Amino acid sequence: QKEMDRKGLLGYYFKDKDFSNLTMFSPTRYNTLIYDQQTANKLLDKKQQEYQSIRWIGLIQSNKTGDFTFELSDDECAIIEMDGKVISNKGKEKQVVHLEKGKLVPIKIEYQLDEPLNIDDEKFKGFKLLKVDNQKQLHQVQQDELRNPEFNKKESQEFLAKASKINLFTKKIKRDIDEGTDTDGDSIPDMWEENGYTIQNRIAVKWNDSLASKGYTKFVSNPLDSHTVGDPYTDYEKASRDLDLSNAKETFNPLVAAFPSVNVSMEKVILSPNKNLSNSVESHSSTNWSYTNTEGASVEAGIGPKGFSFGVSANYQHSETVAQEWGASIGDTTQLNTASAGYLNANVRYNNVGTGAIYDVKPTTSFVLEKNTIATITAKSNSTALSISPGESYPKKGQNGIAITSMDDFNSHPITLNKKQLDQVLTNNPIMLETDQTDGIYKIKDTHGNIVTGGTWNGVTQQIKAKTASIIVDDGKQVAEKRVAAKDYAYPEDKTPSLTLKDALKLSFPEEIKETDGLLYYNNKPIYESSVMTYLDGNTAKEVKKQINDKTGEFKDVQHLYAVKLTPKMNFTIKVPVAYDTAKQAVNLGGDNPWGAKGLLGTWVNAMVVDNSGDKAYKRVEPGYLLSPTLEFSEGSLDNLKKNYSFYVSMYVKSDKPFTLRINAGPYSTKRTIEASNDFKRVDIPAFYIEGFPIDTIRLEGSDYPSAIWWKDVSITEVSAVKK
Ligand SMILES: [Ca+2]
Ligand SMILES: [Ca+2]
Ligand SMILES: [Ca+2]
Repeated sequence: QKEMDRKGLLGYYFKDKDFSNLTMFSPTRYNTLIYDQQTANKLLDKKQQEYQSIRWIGLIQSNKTGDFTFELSDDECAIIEMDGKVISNKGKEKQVVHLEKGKLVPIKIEYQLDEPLNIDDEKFKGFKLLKVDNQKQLHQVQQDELRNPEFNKKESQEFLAKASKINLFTKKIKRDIDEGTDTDGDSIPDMWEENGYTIQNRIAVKWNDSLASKGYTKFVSNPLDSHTVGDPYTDYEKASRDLDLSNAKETFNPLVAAFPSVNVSMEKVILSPNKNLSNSVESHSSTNWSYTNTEGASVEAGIGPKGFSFGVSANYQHSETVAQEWGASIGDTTQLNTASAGYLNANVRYNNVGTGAIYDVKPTTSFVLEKNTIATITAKSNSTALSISPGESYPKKGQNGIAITSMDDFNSHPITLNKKQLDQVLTNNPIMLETDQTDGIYKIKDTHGNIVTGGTWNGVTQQIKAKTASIIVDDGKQVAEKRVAAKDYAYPEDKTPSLTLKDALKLSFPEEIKETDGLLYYNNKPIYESSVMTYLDGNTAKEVKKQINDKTGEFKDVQHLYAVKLTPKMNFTIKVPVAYDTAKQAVNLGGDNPWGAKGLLGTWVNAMVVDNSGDKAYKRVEPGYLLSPTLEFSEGSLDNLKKNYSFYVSMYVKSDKPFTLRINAGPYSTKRTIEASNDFKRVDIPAFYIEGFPIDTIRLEGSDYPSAIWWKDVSITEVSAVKK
């Protein structure tokens, strides 16, 4: 789309004579009182661009100090209000107004026609605003003399809201909401915000299904709030893209907040017994973005009739908190294992894992090991403040991180660890990095349309949190956090549009998430509910169970986690699978009498895939005696599993008798007794990959003959590094 200035006025073009049925609104194009026809003609057939009333609204400044009267080119049907005063009324009652050069004052111009006029009529193209000086010398008011309303100012919202409820001709306040009313003064009529609108090159129209095929986005927003998600930008500034285009493109939707999230990660982590770092041990270190949300979580299962499950953290934290895990040593640890102190060095990297651009920030970071602070980065290490775009890092990806020993807080020294602490790091107790971003700023537009600093992110963080739910997606390589519009269903005057968790994933990940055959994929990997492991806080767990358990009211059709209607301060962490097996991509071995099934992870011995009218699942083979289905992992199928890591192996299962689910990894094997179910239910079993003890098989060991076992949607998701 065009990057447009805030010059000219904002034009409202109505079908009816009484400013009640708005057809389109747009800023006015250079030295005219009309709009861009190339864009308008794509949004609305030329034949429907015929209007019986027009309002132009915004600000005027004179290019010279003086005493002026005003007129429209067709003056007998125009009324002009300036600074709340009627200064011309159908060509009569002209007031002389003193205007100081460069001083913007509110202006509202209204025009009524006795029959509809097409925008392409001579008269429409001819409309101008004229300024008459003390000599009765006539001047067209120039584009640089005009500005749009200052959308983010309360006084401008009051001016727009008032203009939507009355007009200068009849002077009778509207008794009820119509298709012109703009209660919150964000420029977009209440009924458009509820029922749908689109904007292209700052031309806004009501939604029509003919706009879907042309690829336009249907926006909805809260008609009672100029900032539906509480971020620095109005609903209109977001939908119109009239904001810092460094913000992520998902934020050009009123229902997705612009919100930075700055964290710090560590790379090239070493330990030495020597202060000078000679004879350092290197590491297979890992960053665990969502550690506190997963490690030690409790699993709640058997949720609703579809029997889904989720994890619950007692220590839920957002994406500014990161865990650093040593992973494993590289090199001779003989010396380090006898030492009374160790010395840690690393490179650090700042990551903006949110959707909002942040400028001039000097983040503070604590480094905490088993509740003890071992280091702090203060403003002192970033005398040159940072500016980081969403999804980017400083230093940028492909550049080395910053050595801790080079940063001013560290005085050219590594991090000292006492003997106990050195053992804690080597045994995969995490170093927690918690980062704060309280001086970082965002950019806005001032009354003349200039880019200025708008304020600190700290100043908008409360309102964003109060109006949104948080979604964190962690694929074990990077993390991303989104804040999306949420609704309090207990408060009917909260007119925020309803959004599900699935709808929110689609809106907030426009590049990474696609929907294929009704299921979401994240960078071509599964992110559908049966494939992922989702972690909640206690509040969110209670809210989800309430919606599932409601069979009759607002939530009667909520039966799955991804169908949950978002409520304020809900928190979700989604772990994307590192391996998965779907019966939809499996083939039977043995032709007419199958004995096994080959899928994405390997061969299920003593299983076959069954198609029931398009619905595929695995079933245990039934030759007349008990067998145990056994997944023989193929060479390479578990190459994505981190060493010295814990996981969940999850699947949906149904059996008429109990069975034992076994993960064989030698001395690190796990097992669970699974109760009989009438319906598929999700089961989640912990699994361990300890270096030297690969995961060899999954086995479903039955109890009882005769019986049946069916399963589908096997997934493996990361938890965290295994403590030694
Ligand atoms: Ca509005
Ligand atoms: Ca609004
Ligand atoms: Ca329900």
